[PDB]
Amino acid sequence: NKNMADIEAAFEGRVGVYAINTGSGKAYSYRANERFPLCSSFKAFLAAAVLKMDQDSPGVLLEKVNYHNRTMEPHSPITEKFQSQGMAVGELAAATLQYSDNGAANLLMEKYIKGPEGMTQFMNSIGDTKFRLDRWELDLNSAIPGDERDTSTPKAVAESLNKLISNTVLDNYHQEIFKKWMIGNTTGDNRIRAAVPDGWVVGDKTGTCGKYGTANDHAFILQGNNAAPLILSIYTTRKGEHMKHDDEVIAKAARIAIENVK
Repeated sequence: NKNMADIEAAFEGRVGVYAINTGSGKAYSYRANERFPLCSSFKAFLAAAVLKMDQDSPGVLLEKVNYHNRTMEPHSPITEKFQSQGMAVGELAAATLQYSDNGAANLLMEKYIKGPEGMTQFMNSIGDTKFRLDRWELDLNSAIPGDERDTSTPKAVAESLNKLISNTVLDNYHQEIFKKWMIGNTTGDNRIRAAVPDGWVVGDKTGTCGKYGTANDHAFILQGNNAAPLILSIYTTRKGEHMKHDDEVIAKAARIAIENVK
């Protein structure tokens, strides 16, 4: 435990890790049941909730969403690009996951998921008793120490991710699309992915609150030959509002987690 304690101390903050090898059951926990801010990491689950709506009602993914006159949230690279002609629901889901698109997240929670409460209800529906989304983008990023709004735990995030890819509420078709989106995420190259051996396929979703040095990443990792996935979930925060987060801390934590469950 010396490695992770030393990393956390030098980070001058809190590091939470949960990892599990879903083939062997070997797990690793470091502050795994403590709460940390979600930041954008909920957007992976939002995309999964949208997939579930489509599984219940085939064709939802292909519905057009029009938002011509909308004031676009900061950091909406995809939804801003396509505002003129709208976007399909599935395109919004891919964009909110793979580019952390804020407009796409709020559009999906305005028109399909029924707000942060609906997002929380989806997570409750898969047995996650820790997840809570309370606010919209970008207010949910305030990351105020001690505030449990818009938080979960590393373990709950890991367990819920595993449920979405192990035949619980998503069928094979919808799991395959979810996995494709995660594998195609564009924002995680310097976090969990930086610790993963060449050839192992990684799907992940990051979060970066921009306050209190708060950042995170969660992922499935496929060692190959259809081995059961490793699940990694890494959350961080710091005491001072203007402290920076540290991608290298998340990558170092990931290396230790992988070593301890592989």
